[PDB]
Amino acid sequence: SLPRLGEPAPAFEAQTTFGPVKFPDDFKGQWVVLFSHPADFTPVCTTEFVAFAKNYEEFKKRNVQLIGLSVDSNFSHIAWVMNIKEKFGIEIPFPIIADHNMEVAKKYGMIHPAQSTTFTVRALFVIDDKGILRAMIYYPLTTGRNIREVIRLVDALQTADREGVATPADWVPEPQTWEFTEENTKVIVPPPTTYEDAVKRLQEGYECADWYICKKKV
Amino acid sequence: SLPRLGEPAPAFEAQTTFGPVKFPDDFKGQWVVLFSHPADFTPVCTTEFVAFAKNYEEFKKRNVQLIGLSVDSNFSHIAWVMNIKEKFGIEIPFPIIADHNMEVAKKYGMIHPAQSTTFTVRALFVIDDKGILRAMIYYPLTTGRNIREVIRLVDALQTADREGVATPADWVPEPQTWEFTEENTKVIVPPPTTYEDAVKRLQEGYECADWYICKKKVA
Amino acid sequence: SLPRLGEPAPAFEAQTTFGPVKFPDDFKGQWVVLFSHPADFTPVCTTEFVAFAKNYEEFKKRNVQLIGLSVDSNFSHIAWVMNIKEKFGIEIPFPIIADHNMEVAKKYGMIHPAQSTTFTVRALFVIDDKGILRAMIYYPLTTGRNIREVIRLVDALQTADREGVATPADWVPEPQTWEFTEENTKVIVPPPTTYEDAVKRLQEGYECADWYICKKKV
Amino acid sequence: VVSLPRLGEPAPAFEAQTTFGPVKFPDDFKGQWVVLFSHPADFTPVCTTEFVAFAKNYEEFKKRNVQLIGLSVDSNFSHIAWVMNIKEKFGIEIPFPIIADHNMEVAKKYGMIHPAQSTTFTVRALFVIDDKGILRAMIYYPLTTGRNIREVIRLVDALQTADREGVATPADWVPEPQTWEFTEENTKVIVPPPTTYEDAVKRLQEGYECADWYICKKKVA
Amino acid sequence: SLPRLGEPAPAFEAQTTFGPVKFPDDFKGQWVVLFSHPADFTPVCTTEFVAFAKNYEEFKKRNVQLIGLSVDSNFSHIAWVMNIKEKFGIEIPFPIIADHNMEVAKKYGMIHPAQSTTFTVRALFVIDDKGILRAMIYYPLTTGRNIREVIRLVDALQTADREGVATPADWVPEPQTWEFTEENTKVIVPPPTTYEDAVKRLQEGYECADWYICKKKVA
Amino acid sequence: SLPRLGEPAPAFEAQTTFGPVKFPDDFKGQWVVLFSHPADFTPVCTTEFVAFAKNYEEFKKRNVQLIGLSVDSNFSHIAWVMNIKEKFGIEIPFPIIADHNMEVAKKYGMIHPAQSTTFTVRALFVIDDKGILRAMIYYPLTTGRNIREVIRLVDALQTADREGVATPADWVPEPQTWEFTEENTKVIVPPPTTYEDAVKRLQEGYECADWYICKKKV
Amino acid sequence: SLPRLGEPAPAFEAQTTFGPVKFPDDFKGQWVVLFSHPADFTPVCTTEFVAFAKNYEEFKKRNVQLIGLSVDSNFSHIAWVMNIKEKFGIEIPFPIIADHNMEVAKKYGMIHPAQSTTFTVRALFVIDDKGILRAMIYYPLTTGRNIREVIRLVDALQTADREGVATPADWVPEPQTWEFTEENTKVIVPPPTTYEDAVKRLQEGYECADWYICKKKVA
Amino acid sequence: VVSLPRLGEPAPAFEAQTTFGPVKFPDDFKGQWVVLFSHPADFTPVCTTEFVAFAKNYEEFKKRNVQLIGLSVDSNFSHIAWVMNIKEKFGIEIPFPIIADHNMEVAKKYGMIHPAQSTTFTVRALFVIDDKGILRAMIYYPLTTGRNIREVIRLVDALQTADREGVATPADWVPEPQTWEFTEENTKVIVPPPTTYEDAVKRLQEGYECADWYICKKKV
Amino acid sequence: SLPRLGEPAPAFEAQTTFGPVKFPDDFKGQWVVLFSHPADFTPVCTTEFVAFAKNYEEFKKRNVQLIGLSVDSNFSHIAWVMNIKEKFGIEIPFPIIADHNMEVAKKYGMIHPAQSTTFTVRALFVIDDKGILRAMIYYPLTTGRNIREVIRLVDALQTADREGVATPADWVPEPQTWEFTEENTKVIVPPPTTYEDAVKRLQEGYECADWYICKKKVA
Repeated sequence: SLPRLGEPAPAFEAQTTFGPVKFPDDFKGQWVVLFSHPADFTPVCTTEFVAFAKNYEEFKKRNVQLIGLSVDSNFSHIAWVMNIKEKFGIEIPFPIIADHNMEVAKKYGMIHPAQSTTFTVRALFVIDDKGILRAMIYYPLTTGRNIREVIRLVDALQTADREGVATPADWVPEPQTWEFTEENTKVIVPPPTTYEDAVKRLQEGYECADWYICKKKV
Repeated sequence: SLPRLGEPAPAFEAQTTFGPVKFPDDFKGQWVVLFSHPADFTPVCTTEFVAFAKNYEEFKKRNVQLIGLSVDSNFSHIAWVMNIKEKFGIEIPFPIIADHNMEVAKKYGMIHPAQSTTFTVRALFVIDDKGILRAMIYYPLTTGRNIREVIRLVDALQTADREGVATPADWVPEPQTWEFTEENTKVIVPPPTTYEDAVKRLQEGYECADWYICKKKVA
Repeated sequence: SLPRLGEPAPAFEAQTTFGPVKFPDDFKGQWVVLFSHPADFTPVCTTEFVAFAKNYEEFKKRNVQLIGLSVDSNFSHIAWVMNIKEKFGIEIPFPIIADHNMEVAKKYGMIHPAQSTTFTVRALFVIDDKGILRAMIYYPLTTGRNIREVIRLVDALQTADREGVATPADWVPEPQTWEFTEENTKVIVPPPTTYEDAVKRLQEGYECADWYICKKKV
Repeated sequence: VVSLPRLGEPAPAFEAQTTFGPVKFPDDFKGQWVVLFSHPADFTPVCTTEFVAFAKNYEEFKKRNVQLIGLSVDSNFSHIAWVMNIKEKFGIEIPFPIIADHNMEVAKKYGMIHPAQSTTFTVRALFVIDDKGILRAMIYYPLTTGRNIREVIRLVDALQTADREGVATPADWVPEPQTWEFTEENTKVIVPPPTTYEDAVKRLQEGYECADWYICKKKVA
Repeated sequence: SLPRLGEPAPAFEAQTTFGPVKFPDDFKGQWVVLFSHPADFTPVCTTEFVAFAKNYEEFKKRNVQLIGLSVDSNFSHIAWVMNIKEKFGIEIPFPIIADHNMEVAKKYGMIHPAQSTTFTVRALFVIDDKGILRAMIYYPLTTGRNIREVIRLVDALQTADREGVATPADWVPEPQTWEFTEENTKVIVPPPTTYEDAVKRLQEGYECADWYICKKKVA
Repeated sequence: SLPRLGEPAPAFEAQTTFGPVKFPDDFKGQWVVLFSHPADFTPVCTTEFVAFAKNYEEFKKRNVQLIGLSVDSNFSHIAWVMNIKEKFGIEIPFPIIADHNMEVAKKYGMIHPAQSTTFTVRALFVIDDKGILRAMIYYPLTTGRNIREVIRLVDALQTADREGVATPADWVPEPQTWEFTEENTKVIVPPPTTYEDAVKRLQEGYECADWYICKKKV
Repeated sequence: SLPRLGEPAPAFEAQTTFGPVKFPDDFKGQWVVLFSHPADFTPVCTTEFVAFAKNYEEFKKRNVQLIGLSVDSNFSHIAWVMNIKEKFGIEIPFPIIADHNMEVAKKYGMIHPAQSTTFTVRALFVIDDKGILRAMIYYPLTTGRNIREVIRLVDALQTADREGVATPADWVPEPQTWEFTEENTKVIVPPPTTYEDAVKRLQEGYECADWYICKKKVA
Repeated sequence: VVSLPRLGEPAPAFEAQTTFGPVKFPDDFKGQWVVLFSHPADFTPVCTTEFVAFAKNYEEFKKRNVQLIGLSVDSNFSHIAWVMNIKEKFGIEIPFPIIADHNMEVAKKYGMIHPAQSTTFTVRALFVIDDKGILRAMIYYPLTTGRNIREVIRLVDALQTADREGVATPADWVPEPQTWEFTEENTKVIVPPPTTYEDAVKRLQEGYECADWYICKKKV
Repeated sequence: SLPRLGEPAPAFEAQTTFGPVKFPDDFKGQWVVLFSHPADFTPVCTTEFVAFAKNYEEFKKRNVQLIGLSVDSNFSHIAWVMNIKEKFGIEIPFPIIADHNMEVAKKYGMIHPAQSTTFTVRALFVIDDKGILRAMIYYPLTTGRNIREVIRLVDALQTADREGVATPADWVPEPQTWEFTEENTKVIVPPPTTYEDAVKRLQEGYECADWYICKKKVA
């Protein structure tokens, strides 16, 4: 079903890479960006986690707790975070929910069967300091999210609350430039789904940080 | 429910690290050892996978297809197989089922809620070349299995079928000795459950091949 | 149905060769290996009872109470224990439940109708000192169990509880050797099912301790 | 349940394993009279004395075209072991089949389970069935009390004479004058069998006349 | 249904040749042999009543109350006892229940429709001094009972209770001989069912004490 | 329920002292006087059977088939007829139904529970040559019937049919006198209900033809 | 339904030629002969009423209250009693119930539809001094009753109660003779059913006291 | 129920016994007008005066093609006895049939039973039914109150005139000028009839003008 | 359903040409003649209202309150009374109920659908001083009522109550003659049902007091 804007975010308790969480009660007084990703050790997800990690202080100074979610186990989460540290030198600084039985995913409408009957889509929810769902995004499995738009959305909602205003199309709090570089143009090869293919993938001439994350340009 | 001995093993189609499988149709004419493990990147499971892999030729010459299973995705499975290869020098030579939605696990009674509502226990099923369930074991999350007993069980079942006999307690096909060394006495530290604990775990002085698999001896 | 690992072992009261038992109330503070056998006066079962009996001190020193079970009467049980003492020189030192109406067997999933609608399979259950089911095995009618693996399983479970550890594949508490001899290679002739065949069986040239237990090599 | 089998109607049909192989009852014994009887448990003492008495009278039943067949809830392997035991301890080989009614299905069809007697064992039920498979007469004795084998023979004679001659038979009828002798040996009573292994070991040390742990006799002062 | 061994004998109130009875309450403290017979003025029945009457002291010294039962009226019962006294010189010394509407018969499983939808079979029940049903037999309409086996059964049950023992096959309390004479070989002609046949029956060459009880011998 | 005047008499098949009967198939073309009596070997009943037997030719010349009925067996019936022949010198010339299970009695409303739950009352039914119930009487256990009134009733019903007339109160076909003698004033001692009382009854000084039929005067 | 012998007679309240009655409350301590007749102004009924009236003292000396019943109104009843007095010289000395809506008749099973759906049959009930139904008869519309047998029945019932005895077949309290004369042999012509036929009936040469009561003799 | 019979609809059909034989109603009277009326009880006085008045006017109804027919819950044998009584006591022979409706089946169809009047007798109902079997008019008088026979005749004239000429008739309409005379005899009232035989005997000694025990007259 | 003689007349509250009425409570101690008429401005009805009005004193001296009723409105009632006064010189002296929704008409069985589904028939009810319904008549739409018979009926009912007597056929309290003159022989032309027909009716040569009431004589 459809999570409802302006109502308390669906409550849950779950294991995370930071320990157990009571959501959103454990984050009262903080804004929360809750997002989901289909699967540990898949490539778009890795680029999104790295981008969120690189922007962690941008969220922290906005009183935003980032928290990810997939249907993977907490042990797979830790392994993936370890892998990201090994292959990219970046340590994920925010918790990831282990939603094994899809109980949280279903509360948030994150399972779209034509996309996948087993993985979440790329859902993202902005939740305010009172636990109220404020905004949401549902991107498909193919398509990585825009992390700066998440920051802008948080800025827009916090400004609206603080000042009693609305924000127009394309609003930002101060003049700014979003640079997208040559690196932002590289596309992702869909990851291998067999071990034999994963071994072959590393020999196909792509730019691969690991078997599951290979880039090229279009 | 309890899967029933002497009845066809519950049929299923599943995704695996070797591609899709239609069970047991794809394995007619082969014996099958189907076993489950709670989670990729956990230590008892890793020691079991290495032991099965090292014993892969023992099963192959007995016309046994090994097939593992957990509720993890194939992407976790592949990463885990890569990790074991780097840390232990063995390439897992048998498929692992990605039973994402626990549909196969429930058909086999592999989910025991007091053990885990999300992970399978350490279940193992010996299935004959006709797809019939012949024997089964359910060990808990704490306790690694005895791979040589799985081989003995297969031998006993194959000998019973081939010769029209039964096999007594402690039966083996020829005299033999199962040696357990000092290496087999090391116990496993329960794996870390937070990333912070996983980083600290590697600094605690245990015998660790990776953050999730640290061993020690009892004193 | 499937007994549940980690939950209290299904409770029952039963008659045994040692008198009535209330399970698991009578065994609080002791580990219990409850196992079933299809039928008194059948050969695989006899070899297993002898093996358990020979290892009785191994179980006792581990605070384990052994307890057998079949659907036979207590009078059949006593006759069988008397027969084993006479033919093999060993006195069964542990109780056998007479589960005539299959009430306990069904609570433990011991009846697999394609194996037999009248006899239990070779089920075995490890139960801890608080009555919790810890592990279980289901072997078919053809196939005797591995008694040393039952002891190892007990050791691994007790070490796990005592030390707060897990045990790897093929774990033992100290280096050791399980020797299997030429005697362990003899197979069992399926027992006769008519009195005439039982009389003829003793004249067929096998190695027979009694009409129902004849061995040969393959 | 506990339903009474009906006299004059076909004996309740069943298929079962026996010490002689599988039986389809009563179809396999069509054209023969049948004495179907039950006993609570293999390796119990009154039962042994009854099986010995039936075995000793096997030719009396055979000459009357009577198939004896026993029944208990014990397995066929217990049955064979018990027949082996009787042969060794008494020198008598049981010459008729014993049904293994593992799950009490036959016992319930014949009203043989009386819960105040036992919820697990049959009582001492006995059924005379004619050559057309019709139930003709039946007896239900309790666990304590062995049956009278000569009265079973007399009952068969009386029913066969009734059928052959179109007559009824009076009280105490016999086909020819005869004397049923009961000797001093027939006065010995049975000590209730031990029900634990320890008690069975102790029972053999109590000074009785015991052919085996489960069958000890004495006289009543 | 089948009366249950080891349970209280089914209770009832009825008229008898000795007056009204509340069963088994009126005979508590005595053992009871309750038996049924299909019909007054029929021949096997007469021979059984005479045999029980002759053995009345054997039952009395064992604290046993004999009581018969049929679906005939009490007036038919008294008439039949009078007839037995007139024709045989024997006075029936125990009561006969008048179970006019088959209510008691049904409680004891005495009606077997393939035998008769109107008459009881030859049922007999041994009931102890506590009112518990101990043993029972069901003989068909053709076949008279064995009175000495009833006595032996009582002895065996009383000995079991008194001594805490079981009794073997063919047990007796003391050595003894049961003689069956030439007189015991006479068979019974099925009784006539019409008045004309009853008159003719007396001219057919049998040994008839009355129209309904004719004997002969067979080869 | 009350059998209905003017309607076919309830049909039945029954055993009798003359063999099986099918009512009304066997009696088409004959009038039928069906009557019941509570019990063989009881005194009022005996006096009634003797009176009907003595009047048998009166019924026969009127094309009337007499048929009695009680819930007693045919063996009791025959014994009672034999007894009546010996004590009174008359052979019952009409059949007696053995209505063992009260099925006919209930069809005819012959069971009145306050009188007896096991015996019929003194019911009598006149049935014509077409099987139609024409008249009925129900007397209690105490009170013998009037046999000449039964004959008168038949005459009146047959005259009505033959002549197309009705018959007045006290009608007879020709002048006549019903004599009742000193013998008709003797009353009946209620029969003994125990064997002991029956033996004593024969010693009490009444006018007794047998234990069950003793008379006196008032 | 058939009223039950030995049970209280069905209670009712009704209008009669003597005034209202409550049955059996009004007749406690008296015996009651309740009888019904199909219709006022019909001939058998008239002969029965005259016969009962002539025997009124015989009933009174036996503590018996006679009470008749038909479905006719009290006005028809009174007119009929007037007619009987003029034609036969007897005044009906007992009450007649006006059972307009057949409520009493139905309680007593007096309506037999094949006889009449509107008239009672010739039912008669003897009821004792405690209100208990003791005996009953049902004669058809064609056939007048026997009044002396009603008296004999009352005597037999009262003697049974008084003496604790039964009465045999054909019992009377003292020797006596029931005389039936030439007058008792005349039959009744079925009454006319139209006014025109009633006028013609009086001209047909029968022995007629009135249009509805004409007698003749047979052949 | 009970129902009001409905004006303008077929008169409720029935078959019944009458003093003239069986009738199938209103079927046997098709082509004739019918005056069906009920009376509580044979051998009661108001009813007798009404039957005499109808009998005396029988020719007036006959010439208007009207069949008179009475009805009560009394038996046909009571009916015949009552007509015989009227002939003996008054010299008048009832010339029309009387229905014997013992089981009130017809009475119920016509709403003739009013339990507060009587649960056993009909009231004084009267129904005019035309030659097509259609119910045209009805009146219900109580047990106390005899009917007006000339008003029944006038009602018949009015209905037949309406049908024949296609007109309506005003209040108090008659087909030709006429005079209805009521005499001194018409002023005598009726003593309610005795209901016990003893009272019926005593009634004849009370000094009234009694043609019979049930019909005694006096003046007010 | 038929209103019940001998019971309270169905109660109602209604508007009338004299104001609201509570029926029959407002007439306690008075007799009531309640009558209905199909429709204001129709001819038979007019003749009946004039006849009742002319006889109003006859009713008053008998303690009788006349009250009419139709389904027409009170404004149509008042208009019709005005019309009657203008065309006939008579003032209606009793109330007319306006029973617009037929509620009273249905309580009194005044709606006979084959006569009219919208108008009452010519019903009339005599109700005594206790509100008890005593007598009733139902005449059809074609046929005017007889006003003197209504008075005679009241006299007969009041005399019955006062004297404890019944009144015979054709009873009157004193000798008298009801004269019907030539004027009583004129019949009524059925009234026009369209405005056009009403205009044309006045040109047909009849004796018309108004468009709706035209009289003639018939041969």
